[PDB]
Amino acid sequence: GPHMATGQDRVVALVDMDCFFVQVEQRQNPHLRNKPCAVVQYKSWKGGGIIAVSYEARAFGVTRSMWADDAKKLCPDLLLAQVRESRGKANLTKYREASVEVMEIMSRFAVIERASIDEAYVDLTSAVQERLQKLQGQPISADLLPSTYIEGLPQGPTVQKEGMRKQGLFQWLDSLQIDNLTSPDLQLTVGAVIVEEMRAAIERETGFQCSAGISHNKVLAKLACGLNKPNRQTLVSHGSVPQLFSQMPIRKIRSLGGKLGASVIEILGIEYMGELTQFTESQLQSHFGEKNGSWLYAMCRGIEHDPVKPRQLPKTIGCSKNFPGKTALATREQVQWWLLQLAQELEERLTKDRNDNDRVATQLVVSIRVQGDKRLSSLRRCCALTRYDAHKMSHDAFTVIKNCNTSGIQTEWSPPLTMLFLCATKFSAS
DNA sequence: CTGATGACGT
DNA sequence: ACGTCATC
Ligand SMILES: Nc1nc2c(ncn2[C@H]2C[C@H](O)[C@@H](COP(=O)(O)NP(=O)(O)OP(=O)(O)O)O2)c(=O)[nH]1
Ligand SMILES: [Mg+2]
Ligand SMILES: [Mg+2]
Repeated sequence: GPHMATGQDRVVALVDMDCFFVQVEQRQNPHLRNKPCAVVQYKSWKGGGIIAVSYEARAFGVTRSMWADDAKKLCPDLLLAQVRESRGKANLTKYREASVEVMEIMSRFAVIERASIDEAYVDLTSAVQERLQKLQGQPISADLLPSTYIEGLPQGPTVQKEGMRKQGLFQWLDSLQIDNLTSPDLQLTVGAVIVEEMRAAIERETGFQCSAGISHNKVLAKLACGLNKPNRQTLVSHGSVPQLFSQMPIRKIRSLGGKLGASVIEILGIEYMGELTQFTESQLQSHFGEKNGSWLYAMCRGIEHDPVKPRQLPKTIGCSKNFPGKTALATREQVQWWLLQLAQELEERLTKDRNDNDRVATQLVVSIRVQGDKRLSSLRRCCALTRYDAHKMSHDAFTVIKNCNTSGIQTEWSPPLTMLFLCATKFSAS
């Protein structure tokens, strides 16, 4: 009771851009605004692979990982923007630069951890303490929270979603003001106020909309964010967790969407995150290991300690291209030409990285997939990255993987390559 | 027919 | 160092 930690020590947000690559293209081309729209890579094969979908288009059933030709069957009026292609491959530069615009705005409010091209965690604990003292015991107006949902409310003794959002918010606030909630609840609420301000700054200064989750840790904040997309933010309190997790499929929690989550379901014979509370920490550790068992024991109670890392920039700079089926690379000259294309993009991005960020990569990682191998990576090899030179980098990459070629002929490559990947890593101050 | 990231185990 | 998982 009195000594049991509840994981309510921090206020953490996760801000994620709505259909990000789509918004980037809609900003640039107003003809695409407020329309069923998707972003695709390439065009010749099946119209290209969709990687981002506007909410108007999702209503037609259009999704990520769908071929545009198939999407067009669901949504005949679907508008498409294609990712820039340079040196024969997809080039994501425009989106990476748009990301930087957003991350820089977020960094004005608090320490952020860049978690992907379009989202970042924010530790608002300090900022919340600051705002609380400034407030002097003022109540918090619903007006300060115009886009916030409180997960789990309204409850207890209007048929439109905004009415529901407001009713839940009023119940939450009415309980704060009357002292029926906790200090952590107040801290989350102020966190949500700050997140409203951050999301407003982002939209004013970039044109992009985002959603956000506000809770006590990264996992709950990430889960909260997805609850009311697009263009809304969600507060998940410690108190909301039991009901939230009681029907929450295990795969929905970050990190349990793959093999581990499937083993939890199969071994334990359960379906929902809440059902995990019925196992001792030792039981969970027995099945899933010491680290995972401890994590699961705490997580199913809404508790998680992973810190928001102070990291605004990516740790790695990489590029890759797949060569599936017939297109797989079967000659040495082919392998070298494509390694050069990758190396040149890499050099451009690295040179720019060095000027912007005062650091240099010191390691080059080379990864390939061989034809007939199910694995994402067949082989990974590294060498020193001592110079930002595309020809040297491509030559070095070839040197590290050339032993893989089992073909007898000098000029031929077997088994054929279905993937090439170059990644610059191990950055040092410059 | 995708192109990335970051984390962890050994 | 190298392989694998997770996310999308
Ligand atoms: N190259 C590549 N880019 C991708 C892929 N998947 C996603 N992206 C890119 C395109 C995405 O726009 C972006 C951000 O990823 P999310 O946040 O996961 N999806 P979004 O922001 O689109 O919608 P939502 O409102 O649902 O958050 O990353 C992929 O498989 N390949
Ligand atoms: Mg997003
Ligand atoms: Mg995202």
